[PDB]
Amino acid sequence: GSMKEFYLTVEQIGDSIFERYIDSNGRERTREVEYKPSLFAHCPESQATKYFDIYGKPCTRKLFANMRDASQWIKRMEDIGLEALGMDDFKLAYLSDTYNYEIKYDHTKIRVANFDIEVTSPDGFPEPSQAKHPIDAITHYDSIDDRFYVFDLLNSPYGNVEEWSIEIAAKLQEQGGDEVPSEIIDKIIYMPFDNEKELLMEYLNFWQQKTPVILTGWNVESFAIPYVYNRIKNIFGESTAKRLSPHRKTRVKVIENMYGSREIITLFGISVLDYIDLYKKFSFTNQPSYSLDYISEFELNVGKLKYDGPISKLRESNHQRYISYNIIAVYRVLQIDAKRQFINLSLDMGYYAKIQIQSVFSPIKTWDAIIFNSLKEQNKVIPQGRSHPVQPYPGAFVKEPIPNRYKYVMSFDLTSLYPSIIRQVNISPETIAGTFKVAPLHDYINAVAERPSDVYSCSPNGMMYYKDRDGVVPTEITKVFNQRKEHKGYMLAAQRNGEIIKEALHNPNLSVDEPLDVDYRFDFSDEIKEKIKKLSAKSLNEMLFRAQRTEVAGMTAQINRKLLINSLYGALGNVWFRYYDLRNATAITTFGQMALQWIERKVNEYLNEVCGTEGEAFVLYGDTDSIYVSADKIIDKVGESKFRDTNHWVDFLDKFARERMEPAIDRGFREMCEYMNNKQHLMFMDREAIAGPPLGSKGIGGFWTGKKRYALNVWDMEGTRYAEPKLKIMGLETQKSSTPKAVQKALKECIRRMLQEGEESLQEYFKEFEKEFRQLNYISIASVSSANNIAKYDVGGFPGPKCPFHIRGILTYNRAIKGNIDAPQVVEGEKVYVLPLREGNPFGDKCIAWPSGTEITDLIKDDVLHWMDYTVLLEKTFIKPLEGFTSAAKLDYEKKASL
Amino acid sequence: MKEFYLTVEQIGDSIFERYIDSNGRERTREVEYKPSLFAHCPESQATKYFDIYGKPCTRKLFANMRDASQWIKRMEDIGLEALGMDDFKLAYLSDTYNYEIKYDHTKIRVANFDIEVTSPDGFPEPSQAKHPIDAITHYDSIDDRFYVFDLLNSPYGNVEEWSIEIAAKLQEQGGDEVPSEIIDKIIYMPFDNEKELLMEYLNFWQQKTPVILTGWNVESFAIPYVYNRIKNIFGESTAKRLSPHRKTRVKVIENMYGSREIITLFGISVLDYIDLYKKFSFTNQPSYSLDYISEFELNVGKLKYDGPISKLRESNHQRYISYNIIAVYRVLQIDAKRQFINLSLDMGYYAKIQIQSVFSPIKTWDAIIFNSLKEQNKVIPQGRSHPVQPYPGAFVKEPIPNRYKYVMSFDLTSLYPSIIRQVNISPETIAGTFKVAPLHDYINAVAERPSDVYSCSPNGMMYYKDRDGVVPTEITKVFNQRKEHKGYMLAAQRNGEIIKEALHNPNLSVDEPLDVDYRFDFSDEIKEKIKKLSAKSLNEMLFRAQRTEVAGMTAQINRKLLINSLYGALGNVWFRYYDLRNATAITTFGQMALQWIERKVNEYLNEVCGTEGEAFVLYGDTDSIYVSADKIIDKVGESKFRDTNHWVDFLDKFARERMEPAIDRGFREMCEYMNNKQHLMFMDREAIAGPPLGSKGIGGFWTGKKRYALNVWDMEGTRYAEPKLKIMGLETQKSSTPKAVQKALKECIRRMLQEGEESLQEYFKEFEKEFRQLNYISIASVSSANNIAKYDVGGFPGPKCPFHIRGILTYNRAIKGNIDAPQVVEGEKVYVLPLREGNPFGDKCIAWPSGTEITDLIKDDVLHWMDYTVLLEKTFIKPLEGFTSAAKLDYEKKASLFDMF
DNA sequence: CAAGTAAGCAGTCCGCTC
DNA sequence: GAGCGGACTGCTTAC
DNA sequence: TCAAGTAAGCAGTCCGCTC
DNA sequence: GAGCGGACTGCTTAC
Ligand SMILES: O=c1ccn([C@H]2C[C@H](O)[C@@H](COP(=O)(O)NP(=O)(O)OP(=O)(O)O)O2)c(=O)[nH]1
Ligand SMILES: Nc1nc2c(ncn2[C@@H]2O[C@H](COP(=O)(O)O)[C@@H](O)[C@H]2O)c(=O)[nH]1
Ligand SMILES: Nc1nc2c(ncn2[C@@H]2O[C@H](COP(=O)(O)O)[C@@H](O)[C@H]2O)c(=O)[nH]1
Ligand SMILES: [Ca+2]
Ligand SMILES: [Ca+2]
Ligand SMILES: [Mg+2]
Repeated sequence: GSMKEFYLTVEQIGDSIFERYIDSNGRERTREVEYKPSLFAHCPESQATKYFDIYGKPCTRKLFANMRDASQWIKRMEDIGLEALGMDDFKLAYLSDTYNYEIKYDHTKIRVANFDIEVTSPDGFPEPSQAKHPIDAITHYDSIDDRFYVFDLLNSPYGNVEEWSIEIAAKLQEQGGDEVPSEIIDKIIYMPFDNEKELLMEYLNFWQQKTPVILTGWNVESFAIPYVYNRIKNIFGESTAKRLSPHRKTRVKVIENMYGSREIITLFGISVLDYIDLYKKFSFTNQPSYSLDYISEFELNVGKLKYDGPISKLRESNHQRYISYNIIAVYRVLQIDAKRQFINLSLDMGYYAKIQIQSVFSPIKTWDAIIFNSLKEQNKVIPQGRSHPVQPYPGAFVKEPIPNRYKYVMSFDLTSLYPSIIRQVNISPETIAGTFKVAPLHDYINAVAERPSDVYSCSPNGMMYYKDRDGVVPTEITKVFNQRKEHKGYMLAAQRNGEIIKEALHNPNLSVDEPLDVDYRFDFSDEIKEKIKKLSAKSLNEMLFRAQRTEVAGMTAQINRKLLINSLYGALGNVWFRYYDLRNATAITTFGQMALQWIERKVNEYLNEVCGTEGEAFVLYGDTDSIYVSADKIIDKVGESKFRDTNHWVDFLDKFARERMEPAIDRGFREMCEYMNNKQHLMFMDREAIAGPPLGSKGIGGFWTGKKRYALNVWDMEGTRYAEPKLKIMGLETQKSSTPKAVQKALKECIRRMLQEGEESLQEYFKEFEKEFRQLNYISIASVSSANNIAKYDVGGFPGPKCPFHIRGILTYNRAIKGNIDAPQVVEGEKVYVLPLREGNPFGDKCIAWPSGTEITDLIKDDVLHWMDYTVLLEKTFIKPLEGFTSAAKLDYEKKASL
Repeated sequence: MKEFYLTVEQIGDSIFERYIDSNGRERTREVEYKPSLFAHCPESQATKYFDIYGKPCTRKLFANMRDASQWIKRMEDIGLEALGMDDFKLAYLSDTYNYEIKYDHTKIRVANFDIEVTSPDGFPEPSQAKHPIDAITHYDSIDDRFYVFDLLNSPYGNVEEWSIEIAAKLQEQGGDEVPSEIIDKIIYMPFDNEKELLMEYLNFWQQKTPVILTGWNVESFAIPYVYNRIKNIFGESTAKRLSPHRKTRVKVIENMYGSREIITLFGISVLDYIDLYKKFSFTNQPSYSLDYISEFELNVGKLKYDGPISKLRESNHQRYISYNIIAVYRVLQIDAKRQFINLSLDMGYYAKIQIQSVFSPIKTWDAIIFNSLKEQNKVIPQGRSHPVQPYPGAFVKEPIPNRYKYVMSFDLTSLYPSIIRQVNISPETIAGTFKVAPLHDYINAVAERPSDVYSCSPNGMMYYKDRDGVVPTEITKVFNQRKEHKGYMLAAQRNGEIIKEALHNPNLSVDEPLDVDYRFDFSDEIKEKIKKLSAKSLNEMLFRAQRTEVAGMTAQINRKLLINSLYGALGNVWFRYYDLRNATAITTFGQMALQWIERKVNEYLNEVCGTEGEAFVLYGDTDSIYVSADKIIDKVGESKFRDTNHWVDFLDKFARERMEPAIDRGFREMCEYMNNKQHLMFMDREAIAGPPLGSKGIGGFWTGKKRYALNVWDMEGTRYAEPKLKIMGLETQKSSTPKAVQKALKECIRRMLQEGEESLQEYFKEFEKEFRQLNYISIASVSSANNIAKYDVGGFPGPKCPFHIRGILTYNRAIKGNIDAPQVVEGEKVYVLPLREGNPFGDKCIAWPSGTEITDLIKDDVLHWMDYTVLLEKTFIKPLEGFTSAAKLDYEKKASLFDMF
């Protein structure tokens, strides 16, 4: 045929590679291949051939008859103390050999399955490890069929019920409907069942015919998959359960972390990407709850499906709603992926690197595969992975700021610093050239230490690198970095475009039209800008949605390519990385420290010079690769009173940054490259934030409380001129998932008023929030914490020594729900709401905690509401942080007592 | 006399010390000890103080100890080394006791107590102490009395008083059989209520406050249970009266699998005898129950009783209390034998540490070295951080599995301490590095000479010869002190046979014991004056003779443990003097030395026997070579010998006169090659092994590394009346192997080595026939039980569940809902039995706590559904197949008609 | 489960000042 | 006795 | 298993492979 | 289904 072939899944099972793939005729195929791998040994110079290790030292290829021999050869070589070289993960070698080209994949041919089960349980949480309760609903969406297959148990030990009606389902809540979105109604294939055996046999047969390649859902890896597997195992036997693998192989793998161990089913020939796990790695959020209800609301702004009574009883109560719920749960994940596009990101990284798609969770595995593939094309031979001891190594510099208001601020930030350092210095395992005598870092920062080398590219940690060779790490990181730049470009264009539409919405023309057909990844032409100011509110609001969805797509693509390249840096400091080397890891961080503090000096020198001052500190702060510059003296040299409005002084500072500061900064960094004799100048420092108060207001513009704790009123970020000023808040309690939701909102308004409006406005809102606090929903004002090691501090159900406050809260909960089976149980390693309790409370302790994202069981709710300590809660979560902000910013959130 | 500390603690800025004063009276003092640490100087300010690298240091006296510790952090942040003893109570001890401490154990209050706690609802967790203490027995070393506290009334029993006369009687005369030697040492005290009992004991504790506190599980059970039980009634401050500094604290003991809690009683030294036993016994026991260790050590039986322990006090309060008393006595009997308390006192006072710190070689050795360096106005380096990582260890030759008829073994003397001294290894004696040939090239002496200037190890490390290392120096002094104190012990032995040959017909007179030193051979003056003494005054002179002997032994055992301890510390990141390159210099030097002298011995024997490239060295491990003597015996004829002693004499003569000089020459060449500071690779002949002359015995066999058996006639010049089996590694040696299978396999080996294949085949039949009639405990396997919970999946085995843990889960299901049923303890050991298919327990094995009978609830069913066939095959036949395969014989003449069925 | 370090605040324990 | 600060754990950010 | 070290054996589980 | 051996965990030696 005329289609390029690409793998779907791959496994090693003994001496066979089992591959699912799409063939030249674009059909799904499977094949068992007795892969003949090759490894490599350091040979003498005379025996030379086309194969050299990364240091250029020659190797002979050793072809093996099968894979189990190769692995044995490695163990034997490890006894002799001789290095066994090459790709020891044979299915990477196979993927590499079979697909010796850039893979173009067609996602319309990749079966992506999306499923959720319901298990009615009278006696608490149905543990998937023993699946002792009937499965009474499955919904399974298939991306090739674009259908929702619904499987519905009518008869179970916990009730006989009637068929679900798609007719009822479609309707609105009011006329007994379930509000199943109408755009999936014609995509639902319903199948009822008299017994569970029939339901399960039907789903397995169905699974044989529509075998997922990508399997996803919410908590599918930890609940649904193990629960279905063991439910089928317990009824029919193990052999029948293993039909969930198209190669009939499963492992009951033990996943370990620092607080215990859990069980997961590996289905060989399937790629499980649990969406909860994609969300945690790729979303760059930290959420107080990871329930689908909660993530659905945050991402889609779509509310919970309400239901009366406990989940354990919904089926008897309203099976019609039970089944609709199951169906929408599946849809929710598809909605979330449409927005975030984590499946597309996964496929993209998994095919770029030639790895199993689930290996996108592991940057070590992704990069091992990329660097392997890269070295193999040059007939070069990767090192044996070695054992190394974990030990600390130093990281970034963070300047101690003077706690203060800062009125006018411009920030600058190095482009992809650590990847840029890797490229600039030529930092690679095989580019190490030697070392030099290390002066103190201060001496390099101030340029009074002797030039390290006239021959080699240097870091100030004393490492020297060849300028005449290209390192594999520089080469391969450059490629991913360029992708990241391309996608960031699209993101910022989408961002700029959004503000134009936002601006056009202020004066919406009352007309009837349609959205304009544009690509949001590129700055609107003057022409399109003209046609936008003649649109209706309806048409503009649809275009704003399309822009923001384009920005989110850019954000996912760019920030996760940045994670991958930053994770190659990190991989250098991870003992399990093939190319682990603390000299190279600390070459990067130590260079970074010099670069930041070097450019701090250079910017101070330059601004003293423009402002006719001496030894003034203009750089008030920086962290890792950022500087924050006080612009007060720049504004004052013009005279604040000559500016027409805010956008006038913003324009001026924008021009000053670009035309005066950027050239000075590049001069500074070119001199630093020369001092270190680096391969390429790549220390590029873009203007980010222009921040200050609205002109003529008593806003303070910004404050720092200390390291990693500040707020700026931002008018322009990285060339995006905002319709309305945006708060950039880093580190403060507004940004922390542990801070109660209502208090996040309260503190942010406190900050907005401080920066924008000033002390009197702040003092006005403080009084306001104090008044409405005790009438706020109890969940909205509860603290959140992760609960680790509940058992370490559980001493016959009471706090042991050094018991953390949130753990105390959980022990208090556990005591109060003892011998109530249907009470919701706190899960080790998950998150809890926390409330303090007034002295004299019935729970016998000073706080209580319950599972985050839930109402507290009705058994105890009323007593909790009655004994909530509102005074301590307000003091701890609101007033204490606010006192931190206001002491920093040198104003008051209240006037003290006056008779 | 001279003043010695009892206990010491840092509480903030106050050292609290209990001590004996010059009058011999127990005292306390709080002290605001002003510590001193040290910093690096430029030459200008140099004074008497130098760090171990020589470089000069300023003393920095602090007002309190907390600013010294803060200064440390200040200095750390700065990246400046802060020299000297960070453990301030050691510096104090050093300052306060600047002389060899002479201690008097009759002035040290050693208490050991045991409590009983009647409980219906299973094990009474000490962390909650939710049941009445209904018995305590508390022996005091100074009073020589057992104080019995006996609760007469409780929620579980209103019972009568305990009769010391019914106690004394024999178990036939309705008695408890309480030893007669203690009956007149018991101070009984019944109580009508527990608060009364508890208050008195707390007040009795207040007079007679333990310095050394011991017992069996006192640390993990008895102490916390007494503490918390008193807290929970009388409140915290009252419970803190168990510290004589009213300062107590709850400690978090963390291991690889979870954590427990103990009560640190500040101002008491707790040496739980279970923990002393584990550390100092160098056994591995299938159980560490008092009852099991008592049986093993003393041969004293099992304190017996009917029904559960929860219903003993009610059923037979009279036996209950006797049990409680005899429990405490058992531990005294055990310490009478092993003397671990006295050894502990000796080492602590030697090192000038808390006595409880003898548990730690790192602490003990840090203190010893600090005190010596202080004396030379030198300054210990700061504790530094090092990444936990492996380093290479001993060499072990791969043996050819075979019978080996005639074997002679040679062992290097204290190898690792000797390499440290030989190569002068210390952090401050590191001088540089060299190009490293493969180890084989150093073994074969074809590698080029590392250095002409520095003492070398072949891991590439080079050391100054022109100075003595801190570590070498210190080890040499403890070596020298061992010799010192064994001399003293033997001189006091020889002096004690004099006095006991002057007691023959003692001059009936009125004299007084001579004021003599017993650590030296009596001058002929004293020998004369000793005969003209009375019986009284001789017998006192012999009591002092023998206490000089016991003290000499205690001290030299002490020194030996320290010598063998030190290498361990050197390999541990938390050791001040830890260096990785130093660790692997020690061990790689050891590898060379063994394989060097293997080459040398092979070369010499080939020359002596007129052969070439014959392998004489069949095996070696770390510090040992085993030499095949067959060809040596064949020079003279096997037939030419009169008896076994003749050829043993012959090999003893040949080793000492021929092989040892050849070995000394070998090791001398090696010393020059590595340019070492002194030659200390000394290799004594150890075993001579073979069959009885004219027998069909095979003499010995190897199955592999760390698995062999020798019939030994002579060890280090001691000629045995009867041959002794030296068995290493084999299942006879392993605590996991059933007691009865240990004995059977040993008799199998004995017959193989001494008698031959047919004798083996005769015994095999006999043990097979008797196996099914043996007691179930005697044929049960033993295993430690770690991570039970990990593999427990709703009461059933999880993935990769180990066999013994499957056994524990079977037991748990079987005793579920029986609260009075004995529970398996996480980290403790279990008996394991396989079960025949279709058994009611629902699995293929069961496990229960070791050193116990399995609970009567299930005992009958286990006995019925025991799989004897699987048991015999796994524990006995499979290992025997290993031995006989290696030795190239068979435990059966042929396969049975049944096996060919 | 899945690359890295720097560093903030909440809370416990405990000894010190007040 | 109350309040504080240092040494610590636990959690959660910023980069 | 609070409290020195590494080398290396066997029992048993999982699993592929061969009979 | 049983047996073997390799890759692993668990345990217990030797020194
Ligand atoms: O998760 C992270 C974030 C940052 N870092 C390090 C390396 C990286 O270069 C730097 C991040 O600084 P920024 O957050 O400003 N991002 P970066 O400079 O990489 O890229 P850019 O500024 O172009 O977005 O800190 C990590 O190692 N891991
Ligand atoms: N060049 C190279 N080939 C490797 C390495 N590890 C495994 N191989 C395998 O060795 C073979 C190389 O043969 P070639 O591609 O030159 O015909 C392929 O099967 C490839 O997967 C490695 O590190 N370098
Ligand atoms: N010599 C020495 N004394 C130390 C060291 N660490 C702490 N010290 C203490 O410093 C003081 C020195 O007093 P000196 O021995 O000079 O009379 C003593 O109290 C001693 O305990 C050390 O490393 N060397
Ligand atoms: Ca940056
Ligand atoms: Ca047959
Ligand atoms: Mg027989």
